[PDB]
Amino acid sequence: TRKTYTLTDYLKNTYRLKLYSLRWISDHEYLYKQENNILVFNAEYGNSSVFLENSTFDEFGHSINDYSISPDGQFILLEYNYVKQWRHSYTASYDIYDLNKRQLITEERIPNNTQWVTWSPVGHKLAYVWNNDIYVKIEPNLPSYRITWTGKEDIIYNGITDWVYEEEVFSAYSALWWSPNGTFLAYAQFNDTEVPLIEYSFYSDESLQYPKTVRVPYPKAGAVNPTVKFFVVNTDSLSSVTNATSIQITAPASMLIGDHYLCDVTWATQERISLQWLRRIQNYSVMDICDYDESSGRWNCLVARQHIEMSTTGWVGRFRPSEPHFTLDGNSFYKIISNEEGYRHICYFQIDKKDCTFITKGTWEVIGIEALTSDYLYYISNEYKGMPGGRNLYKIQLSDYTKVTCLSCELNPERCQYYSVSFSKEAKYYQLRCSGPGLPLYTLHSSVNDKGLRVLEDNSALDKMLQNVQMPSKKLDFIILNETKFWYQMILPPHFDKSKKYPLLLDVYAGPCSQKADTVFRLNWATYLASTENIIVASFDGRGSGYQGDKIMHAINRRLGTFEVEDQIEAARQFSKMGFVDNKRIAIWGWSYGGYVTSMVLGSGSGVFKCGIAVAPVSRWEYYDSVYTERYMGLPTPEDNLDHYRNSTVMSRAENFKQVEYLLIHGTADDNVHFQQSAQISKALVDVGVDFQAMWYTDEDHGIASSTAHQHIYTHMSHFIKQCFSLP
Amino acid sequence: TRKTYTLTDYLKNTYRLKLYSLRWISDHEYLYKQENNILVFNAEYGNSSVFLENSTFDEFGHSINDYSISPDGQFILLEYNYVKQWRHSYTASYDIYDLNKRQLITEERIPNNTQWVTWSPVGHKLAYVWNNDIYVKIEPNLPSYRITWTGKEDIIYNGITDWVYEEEVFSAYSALWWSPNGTFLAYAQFNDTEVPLIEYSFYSDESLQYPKTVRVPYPKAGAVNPTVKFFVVNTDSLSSVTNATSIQITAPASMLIGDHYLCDVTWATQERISLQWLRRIQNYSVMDICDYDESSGRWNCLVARQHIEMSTTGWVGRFRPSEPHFTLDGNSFYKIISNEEGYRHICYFQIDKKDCTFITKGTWEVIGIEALTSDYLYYISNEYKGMPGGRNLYKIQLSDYTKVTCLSCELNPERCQYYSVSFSKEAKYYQLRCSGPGLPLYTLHSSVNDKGLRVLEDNSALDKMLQNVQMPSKKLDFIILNETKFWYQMILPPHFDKSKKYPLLLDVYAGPCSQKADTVFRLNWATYLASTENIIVASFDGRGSGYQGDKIMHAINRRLGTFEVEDQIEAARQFSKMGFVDNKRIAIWGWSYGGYVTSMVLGSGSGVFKCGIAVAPVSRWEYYDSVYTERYMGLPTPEDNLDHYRNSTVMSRAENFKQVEYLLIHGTADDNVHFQQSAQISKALVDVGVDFQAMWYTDEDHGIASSTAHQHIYTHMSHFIKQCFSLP
Ligand SMILES: *[C@@H]1O[C@H](CO)[C@@H](O[C@@H]2O[C@H](CO)[C@@H](O)[C@H](O)[C@H]2NC(C)=O)[C@H](O)[C@H]1NC(C)=O
Ligand SMILES: *[C@@H]1O[C@H](CO)[C@@H](O[C@@H]2O[C@H](CO)[C@@H](O)[C@H](O)[C@H]2NC(C)=O)[C@H](O)[C@H]1NC(C)=O
Ligand SMILES: *[C@@H]1O[C@H](CO)[C@@H](O[C@@H]2O[C@H](CO)[C@@H](O)[C@H](O)[C@H]2NC(C)=O)[C@H](O)[C@H]1NC(C)=O
Ligand SMILES: *[C@@H]1O[C@H](CO)[C@@H](O[C@@H]2O[C@H](CO)[C@@H](O)[C@H](O)[C@H]2NC(C)=O)[C@H](O)[C@H]1NC(C)=O
Ligand SMILES: *[C@@H]1O[C@H](CO)[C@@H](O[C@@H]2O[C@H](CO)[C@@H](O)[C@H](O)[C@H]2NC(C)=O)[C@H](O)[C@H]1NC(C)=O
Ligand SMILES: *[C@@H]1O[C@H](CO)[C@@H](O[C@@H]2O[C@H](CO)[C@@H](O)[C@H](O)[C@H]2NC(C)=O)[C@H](O)[C@H]1NC(C)=O
Ligand SMILES: *[C@@H]1O[C@H](CO)[C@@H](O[C@@H]2O[C@H](CO)[C@@H](O)[C@H](O)[C@H]2NC(C)=O)[C@H](O)[C@H]1NC(C)=O
Ligand SMILES: *[C@@H]1O[C@H](CO)[C@@H](O[C@H]2O[C@H](CO)[C@@H](O)[C@H](O)[C@H]2NC(C)=O)[C@H](O)[C@H]1NC(C)=O
Ligand SMILES: *[C@@H]1O[C@H](CO)[C@@H](O[C@H]2O[C@H](CO)[C@@H](O)[C@H](O)[C@H]2NC(C)=O)[C@H](O)[C@H]1NC(C)=O
Ligand SMILES: N[C@H]1Cn2c(nc3cnccc32)C[C@@H]1c1cc(F)c(F)cc1F
Ligand SMILES: N[C@H]1Cn2c(nc3cnccc32)C[C@@H]1c1cc(F)c(F)cc1F
Ligand SMILES: *[C@@H]1O[C@H](CO)[C@@H](O)[C@H](O)[C@H]1NC(C)=O
Ligand SMILES: *[C@@H]1O[C@H](CO)[C@@H](O)[C@H](O)[C@H]1NC(C)=O
Ligand SMILES: *[C@@H]1O[C@H](CO)[C@@H](O)[C@H](O)[C@H]1NC(C)=O
Ligand SMILES: *[C@H]1O[C@H](CO)[C@@H](O)[C@H](O)[C@H]1NC(C)=O
Ligand code: NA
Repeated sequence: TRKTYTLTDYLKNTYRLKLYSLRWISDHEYLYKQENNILVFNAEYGNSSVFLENSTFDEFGHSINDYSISPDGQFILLEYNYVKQWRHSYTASYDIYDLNKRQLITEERIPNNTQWVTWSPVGHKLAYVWNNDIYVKIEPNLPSYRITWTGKEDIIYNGITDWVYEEEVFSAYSALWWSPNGTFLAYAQFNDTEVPLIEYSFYSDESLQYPKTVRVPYPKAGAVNPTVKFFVVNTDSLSSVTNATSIQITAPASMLIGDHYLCDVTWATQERISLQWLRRIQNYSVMDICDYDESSGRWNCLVARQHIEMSTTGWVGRFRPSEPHFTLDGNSFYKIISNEEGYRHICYFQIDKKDCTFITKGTWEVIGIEALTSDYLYYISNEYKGMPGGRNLYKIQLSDYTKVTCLSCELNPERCQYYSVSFSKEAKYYQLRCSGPGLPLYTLHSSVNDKGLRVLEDNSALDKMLQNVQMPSKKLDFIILNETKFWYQMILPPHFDKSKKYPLLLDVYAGPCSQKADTVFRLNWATYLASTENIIVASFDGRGSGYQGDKIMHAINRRLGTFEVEDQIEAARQFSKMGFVDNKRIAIWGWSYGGYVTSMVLGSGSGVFKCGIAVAPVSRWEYYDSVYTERYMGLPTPEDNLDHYRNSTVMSRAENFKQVEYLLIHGTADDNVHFQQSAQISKALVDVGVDFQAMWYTDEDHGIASSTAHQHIYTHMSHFIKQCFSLP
Repeated sequence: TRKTYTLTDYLKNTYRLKLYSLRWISDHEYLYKQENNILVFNAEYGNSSVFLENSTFDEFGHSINDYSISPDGQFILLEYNYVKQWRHSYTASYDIYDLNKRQLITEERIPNNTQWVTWSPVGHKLAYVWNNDIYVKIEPNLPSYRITWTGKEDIIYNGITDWVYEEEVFSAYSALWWSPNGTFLAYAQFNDTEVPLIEYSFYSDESLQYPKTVRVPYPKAGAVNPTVKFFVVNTDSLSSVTNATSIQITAPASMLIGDHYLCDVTWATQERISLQWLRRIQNYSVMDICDYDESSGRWNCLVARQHIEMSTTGWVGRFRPSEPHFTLDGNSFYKIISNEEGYRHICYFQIDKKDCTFITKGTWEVIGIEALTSDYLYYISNEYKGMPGGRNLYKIQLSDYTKVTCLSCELNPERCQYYSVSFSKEAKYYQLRCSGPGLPLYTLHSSVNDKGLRVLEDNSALDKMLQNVQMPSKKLDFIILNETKFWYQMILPPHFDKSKKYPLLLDVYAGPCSQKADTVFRLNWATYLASTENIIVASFDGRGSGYQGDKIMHAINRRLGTFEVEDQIEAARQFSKMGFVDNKRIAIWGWSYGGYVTSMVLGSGSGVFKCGIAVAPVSRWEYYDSVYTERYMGLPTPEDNLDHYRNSTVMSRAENFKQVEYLLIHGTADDNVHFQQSAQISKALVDVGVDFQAMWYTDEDHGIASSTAHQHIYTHMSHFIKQCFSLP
């Protein structure tokens, strides 16, 4: 009798997915790490050489966290002393190694505690941020040029984002953008002077006698937001003038009338940059397209080139307005936008014409534009088989939009329904990454004839291992509610018997534009629960969920904590109707937005769920950050949406928790969903005399991701679910 | 069949103990609040009159928290807008009502947010502290004289204590001391300039968008302490034109050489004050006796009148050097000190002689000196029947120390073995308060022939109610360890059957000088556990416990977390061998110091305990306050006691928790034992992969005493214990 997939299997990673992470360094070569060597591969033929021997930095004296080769291949940037900050931010030390001289550079070193560093896109210039100011090095061994003097910790951020811009706008710490050949350096400056601070304790190692108070500028909903300015400096002038001028590009008048955000920066040509701005009320966005004026040294944005993007039903974009993809001449661009039927499709714009032309259409959506050549646009969508949870690569002929080829659909239709892609520098080659429903499969292809060159990684090692394991299966299907298809997945125990009644765990996220029903292969907690504990683990994408049109996505506009919550309850009712679910043993759990929905469900009075677990939940929208929250909720003012902000809190449902078993879990150093949010849930439950289970994680953040804390939380939750389901 | 004492009975106070809280106002009369009316009683005859009608303040407009009648009976101070601070500190608003003219004083009112107020001991002067400064009013309707001008929040404290002096030295917020007839006002001034601050979050009501950070000057072990100065002001020579002159009395040279504390202030006569100072290494204390010089207006403390009190085996005093009790002329005094056998007895001192004479002796201790006349000294001791956990009132004939009379031992030997006492102004009368083993009993007596005048309150109402309840019993007894007796108590289930096996919960405190085995009648959580759940609740007084001599008490000197922890394990081991204890079901619990011991016991690897609960535990001594911790531990420096500080932590025992069920509980707003302490425990257990149960209480402090949190904690703990013991 084959073993099952156990909790220790999951926690110890005994069954490991192999990846194939390559780095394109040109149109036909990529870098690959094998046995701590860096190998260079020829894409066409598959032959390789040692780029950098594993032993090169044995006497470096530091463990190297990561590396970055300069575009011209002359230098390598070595990252060490890595210290994580938020989701994307960190600080580190850096050395530069001269590849031709086979020597480490010892003069004019990048300082310690550097916040961000990037090569220019061509050559070997560097820009870096240190103590919140921008510096540029033209040559790796030569003195830096200081670009800004206003940097001030927690106050003025030059070339890097503050907390909210990092998390909600740019999904990145970096706020600088080199022009295509590296002449210009564009950057944003954030001013957080009047932004309130979140403060929480950090306990550190037990040696620390007094806890530290962490203080972060963080605008909660309706609070004072950071302000932003945008600048461009000519780096080619740096060695000729004592103090090169950063030229400001100001937001349009339609943005300056009130609070606003900078939400996109994309260079079009060597002398043309596009910027998108978003009103604090996030249903109106403006793109400016700005040209360098050689005679004046200024940047001018013609109103004839300004593009408006607005929504009447919701916010703009999935999580932000989409990025433009410019044709080589910079005179036109492609952008994903919601069409008249509410489906996101590719629109083609001339820079000085306001009406665009849709080049794709249908009741499905484009997920991303991946590459653009003179003859073809390459994009990912969920068109194939009308499955919103599948992903395939397509190629559209620019001279003939009727000519659309699916590049991945039929490669291995049984094994592979969810692709992402990695193109070489001028799209001569592409790596396809299949992530399910079978084992991930990595392959290489030539763009010239769309032929498969070779399999890079097929996970045959893991396949072999898993043959000895009673693995669960996955069902992906839909139910019809109010004449609309809503998709669900079930992780089903091995030897699933439809004539039996199984306990069911509803695994919930359900945030706006979320997707929890898909074709991705996962080895996770659900695998164990199904394989070992014979629990069905289900997920459902109801109103508010993504990739299915605006009618579904915008259904929760200004009304978080309503339809997406009800639809999870209704999903559980529907799963009972299916006949293989023990109605006495239905649980629900979720993390983050999923913790909020879980708590709302457990507090609803539905009687459907026996028990549930919320991990790091939102409990009240006024506690969460402005950019994310206001996107869906508008402002917490009597004139806008305060009534709904107050009506959608977990705390107001406290009395209903008498009907359920609840486990509430939060990390004490969560900078994102503050521990405050669960502190207020627990206090409300205490106040109405409701017993529940609790667990804090000392010094853990929103990920609760440290090795020991990760193992501890899943161990704790497993005991809780098993007790609830009367499982020995 | 009759009901049991249930968890709801404990939580809703179904069975209430009656008290008789009186306030002596003279040698012959006392005040007693009855039906919200203040009555005055004649002690000799027990007749009364209405002193102040309940309805006098019907239109007052505020809920009155408390009252204080001036010593001359002419005024009543009305306390309202009460806002708690720490254990003893609070602020309030005050009004004064003139009892003769039947009117509120509206002129020159005491300000809002007053920190401390006190009548002079004679007449009706007032001293109050507001915004950290001292003010005096000679008449309730006249303007105040500002005494000090240096008061500064969290920095300079005039006439009030800082956090550590409040909690650890004076057990009071007040640092003001009127002379016996009100001529002089003595006060201390604390300076916390370089004391580090503990910082923690306070979440407040749900409406508060950003948590507040509370910051309290709090010296952890080894940290910079507050400094202190002492002053005396003449309140009879205050002027409206000139600022008051305060006369400083400086500490002796033997204190000024390093860190020290002011630990006692006791007026001897109208012109003589005593102070005791304590070294930061709390085994050396010095009393100065200081006399007013009418010609210089200075206070001189003759060196011939200095009294040194030191310890070679531990610290000085039970929790601080004891208070002196001066004779009428103030030329001599009585003080409890540890004799050559290490038992605390009354010593008689002449103000200018070095040697004192012990007037009591034996293998038992004096608990307190209660009254002094020219003929008798009245004291409480545990001499009777050699029971260290019993308390009785004695008088000793000052002309013949062989003549000692027990005044309470034989009044009701079965019901009453634990007394406290309240004497009238010149000891003409005394109220005895019996608190166990039977129901509390309040009686009034006259000193001249020790007549038992009358019964004030016999709790006969409660007795009648309890007849219909299956109440537990209490066994008080001893075990021998190493030729020494150590006392324990057991709360035994109703109808206790010594041929049955009961589960046993060990209820622990075990701090230095603690006593958990006594003759006191209590209605508490243990009553419920025994009465309803049939659990034996045991407590044991081992090494380090009080009231049994320094051999026992000082056994843990410089070594907290050693013998007192081992002795609890040994007691349980012994209990576990008794015929009526189920050795498979032994649990341990404690709060505060008891939570530390519980945690150290559970991390000991003993195997004796199935489960335990730690509430607000200390986890590492370097996290607790200086005055308490260093008293027992010295300084956490390599040259002193750092090594023992480092190996007496809960965290180092984390691995040993693998074979026990542990519930760890802590209030997030604990200003005393910081949440930090439990935060470091949880992290240690996570780090070794030990599962446990946790509960935080949002915004609760060391008491976890709000009505809702108190009910919630005891409900949660009851579930945990019942689960542990397999109880339905
Ligand atoms: C992969 O092999 C190719 C072709 O064999 C290498 O490219 C050149 O090969 C020819 C002879 O076949 C010679 O001119 C040189 O030896 C090679 N020049 C280069 C580019 O170094 C190529 O080197 C191989 N690629 C890798 C990354 O190992
Ligand atoms: C960041 O924004 C703040 C405003 O919040 C600017 O601070 C003000 O500067 C002016 C001078 O121009 C002063 O008169 C005000 O007193 C300041 N106000 C506040 C609230 O501090 C600040 O100059 C901005 N910094 C940068 C570099 O843009
Ligand atoms: C380089 O030029 C910038 C921009 O003119 C200078 O920044 C100004 O510095 C002065 C005085 O130090 C301030 O009053 C201005 O508010 C600053 N403006 C900006 C945009 O930051 C900078 O000081 C110059 N650096 C050098 C070396 O001269
Ligand atoms: C990168 O692009 C920039 C901007 O177009 C080039 O700089 C210009 O070069 C032209 C010559 O063709 C001159 O007319 C201008 O004076 C330059 N403009 C600026 C703003 O400096 C630059 O030469 C390009 N770099 C490379 C390596 O090709
Ligand atoms: C204590 O506080 C109250 C309220 O602030 C004071 O009451 C006065 O009367 C009303 C509200 O009851 C306010 O408008 C006034 O500002 C208050 N003060 C004045 C000027 O009379 C009260 O005075 C305060 N008590 C003292 C002694 O300061
Ligand atoms: C309380 O005691 C003080 C101090 O002994 C008394 O003040 C003294 O009174 C006598 C007059 O009888 C004067 O000769 C002294 O000069 C006073 N001394 C000081 C220090 O002021 C005071 O009279 C007593 N008051 C009461 C209420 O009995
Ligand atoms: C008060 O206690 C201290 C600490 O126990 C005693 O001072 C010395 O402490 C150091 C280590 O901290 C040791 O090296 C010495 O052995 C201690 N002194 C002795 C006993 O010689 C100090 O002696 C105590 N004071 C009194 C009055 O007994
Ligand atoms: C208790 O009883 C005595 C009488 O036995 C009360 O009477 C004394 O005081 C009264 C007013 O203060 C006078 O009216 C009496 O004349 C006086 N009697 C004597 C001679 O002592 C006394 O007040 C009573 N006490 C109380 C508090 O009511
Ligand atoms: C309270 O104590 C502080 C010392 O902690 C006193 O300040 C002194 O120490 C300062 C450094 O903090 C020195 O700069 C000064 O010499 C000294 N005094 C001054 C001017 O601050 C402080 O005076 C004390 N306050 C009172 C009222 O006694
Ligand atoms: N802060 C948000 C940022 N975010 C999220 N999805 C994204 C997709 N793309 C960009 C930013 C994105 C959820 C994420 C997020 C949402 C929450 F509601 C929450 F409680 C905690 C979170 F981390
Ligand atoms: N801070 C201490 C003050 N204290 C204690 N007993 C006393 C007796 N007399 C004066 C102060 C006294 C225990 C008390 C105390 C001791 C502790 F170890 C603890 F963790 C928490 C506490 F509150
Ligand atoms: C980084 O820090 C270390 C330790 O302080 C130091 O030796 C080294 O010189 C630093 N590097 C730079 C570039 O300053
Ligand atoms: C943006 O949203 C607000 C609130 O729903 C609305 O009043 C306004 O008309 C919207 N603007 C656009 C461009 O639709
Ligand atoms: C009293 O002292 C304070 C503080 O030093 C001062 O401001 C005030 O003017 C003084 N008053 C008189 C009457 O001297
Ligand atoms: C260098 O990498 C590893 C040591 O980290 C070693 O196993 C490997 O054999 C080396 N590379 C080569 C030349 O294969
Ligand atoms: Na009597």
